[PDB]
Amino acid sequence: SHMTIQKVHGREVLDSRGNPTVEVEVTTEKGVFRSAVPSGASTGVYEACELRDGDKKRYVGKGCLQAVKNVNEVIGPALIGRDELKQEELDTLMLRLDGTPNKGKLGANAILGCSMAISKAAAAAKGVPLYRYLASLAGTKELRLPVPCFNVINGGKHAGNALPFQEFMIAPVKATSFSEALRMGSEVYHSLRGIIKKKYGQDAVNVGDEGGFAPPIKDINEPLPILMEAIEEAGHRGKFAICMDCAASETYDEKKQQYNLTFKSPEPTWVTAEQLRETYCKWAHDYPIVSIEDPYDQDDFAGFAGITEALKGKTQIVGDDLTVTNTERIKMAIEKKACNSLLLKINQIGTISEAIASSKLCMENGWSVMVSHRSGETEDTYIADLVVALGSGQIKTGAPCRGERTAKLNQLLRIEEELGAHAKFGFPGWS
Amino acid sequence: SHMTIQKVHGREVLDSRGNPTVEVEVTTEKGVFRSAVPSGASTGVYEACELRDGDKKRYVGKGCLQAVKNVNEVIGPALIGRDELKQEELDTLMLRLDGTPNKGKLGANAILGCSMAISKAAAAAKGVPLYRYLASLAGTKELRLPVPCFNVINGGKHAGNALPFQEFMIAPVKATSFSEALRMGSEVYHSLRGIIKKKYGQDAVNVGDEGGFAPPIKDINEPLPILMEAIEEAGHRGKFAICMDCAASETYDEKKQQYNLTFKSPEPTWVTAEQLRETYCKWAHDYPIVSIEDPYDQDDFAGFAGITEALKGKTQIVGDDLTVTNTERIKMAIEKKACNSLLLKINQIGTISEAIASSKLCMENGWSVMVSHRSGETEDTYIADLVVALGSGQIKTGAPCRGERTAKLNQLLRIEEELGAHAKFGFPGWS
Ligand SMILES: [Zn+2]
Ligand SMILES: [Zn+2]
Ligand SMILES: [Zn+2]
Ligand SMILES: [Zn+2]
Repeated sequence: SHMTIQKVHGREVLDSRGNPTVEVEVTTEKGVFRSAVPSGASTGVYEACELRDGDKKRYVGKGCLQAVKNVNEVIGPALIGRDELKQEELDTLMLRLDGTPNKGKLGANAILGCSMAISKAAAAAKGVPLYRYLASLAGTKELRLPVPCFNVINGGKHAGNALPFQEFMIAPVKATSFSEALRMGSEVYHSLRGIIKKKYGQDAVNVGDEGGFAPPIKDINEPLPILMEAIEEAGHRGKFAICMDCAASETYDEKKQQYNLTFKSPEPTWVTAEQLRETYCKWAHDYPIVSIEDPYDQDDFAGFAGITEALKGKTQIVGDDLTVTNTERIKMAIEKKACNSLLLKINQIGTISEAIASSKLCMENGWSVMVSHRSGETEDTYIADLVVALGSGQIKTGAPCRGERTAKLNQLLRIEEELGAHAKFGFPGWS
Repeated sequence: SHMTIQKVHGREVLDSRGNPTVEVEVTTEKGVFRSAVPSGASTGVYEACELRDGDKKRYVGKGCLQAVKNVNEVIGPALIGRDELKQEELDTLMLRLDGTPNKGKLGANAILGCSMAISKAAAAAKGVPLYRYLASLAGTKELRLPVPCFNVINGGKHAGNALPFQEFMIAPVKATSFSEALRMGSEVYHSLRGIIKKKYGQDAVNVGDEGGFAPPIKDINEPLPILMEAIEEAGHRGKFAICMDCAASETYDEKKQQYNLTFKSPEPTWVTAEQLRETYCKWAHDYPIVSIEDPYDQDDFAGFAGITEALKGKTQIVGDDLTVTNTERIKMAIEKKACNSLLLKINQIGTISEAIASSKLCMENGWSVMVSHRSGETEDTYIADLVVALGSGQIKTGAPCRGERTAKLNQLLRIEEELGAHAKFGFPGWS
């Protein structure tokens, strides 16, 4: 009877780039449950509304005071006295309280932290860790520790360099435990620093938004041999796969219908999609490239489809800006066989219930699901419990560097330890 | 009666550079209390022992399995059934269990996380937040939110550049609240990115270990005008002071008795201490330089003393590698008037009780105390509660960038909010 939501409180906190974001605390008799909202830099146009203040006098327009106010004065008062166990009911209340398709009234950033923190309070009421609670909500038959995909050379909007494509990842697919995966990842990362420093010098080993090295590289092919060399030097030959996120929307010009591979440089380098596919097929034959995210513009369903079929069985194609963790956009991707993997970003959609529905839809149609961070992260570790709960076997959450990335990896170590040596690890299709 | 320590468990986790460190959980009836140990790169020779495995097959010798084992098999079993409220008694037990001056048997890294987590479990038993509990332990008369000293241009061992000196900091000394201080810090940080990128180009805006920019700067004077320009452009002229950490030990050659200002470069640049003092006095007259940490080698008590007196009243001189948070080394610094400020690093000494004794000794003799992170940090936020509890008014915990830095700043926002608008902010001598 006294087992309901007692208090809801939002505040403005800083993310890992130093920009304001929203954090929410749900207080019950079982404690104070705290969830912070991440923020993207390379954001799809179809993402749910991230609500900013636009006051040029605070954080040059990036304050989240309005979203915080919406938590404190609108959403909070509606949740007091409510049964936190009713995830779908409460998520649906919050959708209706908003009343708009994109969460543009209240903000996906106001709503999401409430959604998240409600589920923490509920897990606690059930007497189970978050990952167990969410796996019941998602109807997951089998927990697993995922293979981490470590963005170790950073480009695009996440890094100070000419490099046009955003993410060059290494994934220890042949590890047999999360423990071993994390150590192998870290070990290759440390070898990679020496390789980059020798090749490009001292000034090349500083880090991007996601903890990856940001070398002075322009050419999109150039990182790949450096990744293989790092893998080998660490003692891990044969044990790794490569994952790519091109984030190609960031380079696309809609009026020219072409991709600028030097958009962060003075002169432009225009490239057709048919010249992009030549490059991708060449990646996939040359390297253990098991995943390619956003190989095309977020509305190029045809390019997406073409490359999903030409690489079927070798290389999964991941919708991120394409799908934006949204069942409507997913349904279009399914219909056109545009891709075969979902990048799941809770803040692309804005409720836990919706993000879970997105995962179930995609896995029912045979896709994989890679739970993801945003490039602007916090100390929050929700996505660690979330990927385990969904049983998907794939997470990208950064290089093994920078606390807003390592916090997630460490939370995965804790979950691992709780589940014991019988706990499943990895993505079966890559193992 | 059932109010004792129930379980103690250590594990290996990753720090913000991706290196292993120790984390400890103390379980009581009131919950699971978790504390992780930080790690330095520019470590004084007088620091308590950080115990590593030296197995070149795991993390090229950097594993903390032995320290974790010492927690799990030696320290843990001794704490079960003990009253967590007895901080000094338990800290002293752990010192005796070690039995060596430097904590070289068990490891300062094994001991410290136990110390920390015991105090969290105790705060919980007392029914008060950590900062309140620690302020009672320290006998603090007045809580305060500190002015943060944001290391925004990174050099030395924390960055990929020629820059020999380690830390160039900005401190919003004229803010009237922690909220405003953090926002001003972030705002100047964002202006600074544009200034560096325009001057040095795109490749210059990637970040060092502590979230500061790592531009291609060699000259130790060159960051200072760039800091002033950033302060001004953000709208904050007159509101900031500069804090320096030279970490000069890292450049010192004992055999030559000189400082190499190009030790990360092919050719050496040898400089006398009398040429270093010329530079410091010039800094202090030219800029609002309110703090200079480790201006000399960790054993140059004479250089330290000379510059403490020549800059008395303008610029505090901070012992870090000099003092290593150790009452023995502090007593020598007091005797020679070597410095007038302590950089307090809990893991330089290895118990909470000792770190507190160090703070009280220094403040009783009239010094300031700047609570500090290490360059290898975690998601742990202990030092946020610690600086508030000690009432010292000064913290350095990184640029407002990278989650292992922003986690501390955000925890300071939470404490601020708990204490209300009557809560004291800042270092009175700088306000
Ligand atoms: Zn993106
Ligand atoms: Zn993406
Ligand atoms: Zn140091
Ligand atoms: Zn220092």
